[PDB]
Amino acid sequence: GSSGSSGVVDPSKVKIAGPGLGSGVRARVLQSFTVDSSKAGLAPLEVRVLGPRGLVEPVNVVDNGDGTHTVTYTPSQEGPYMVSVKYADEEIPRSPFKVKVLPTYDAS
Repeated sequence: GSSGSSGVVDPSKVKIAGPGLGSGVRARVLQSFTVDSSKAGLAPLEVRVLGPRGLVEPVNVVDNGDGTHTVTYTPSQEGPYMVSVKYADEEIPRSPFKVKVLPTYDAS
């Protein structure tokens, strides 16, 4: 049951689950995931994508309305990318995120 009166922000309660963060990512492909911060509080969510060499790519942020956030992006190229995420000026315990992008073409 719901009991207690507190309004603190817990950046350690926010998580993310989606294909965009998985290992099955391909370059020049639509990558998106879900950011659950309902247990974190009412704090904002920040995101950042850093290329393998040190490139800077933009990110999308959309509020679901229930208790999550959708972030769409597209890795111009492949390689060891890095998707950092913050919450209320506090780098979540799950960030940064090591996402190794793969070449649209699979060398079988």
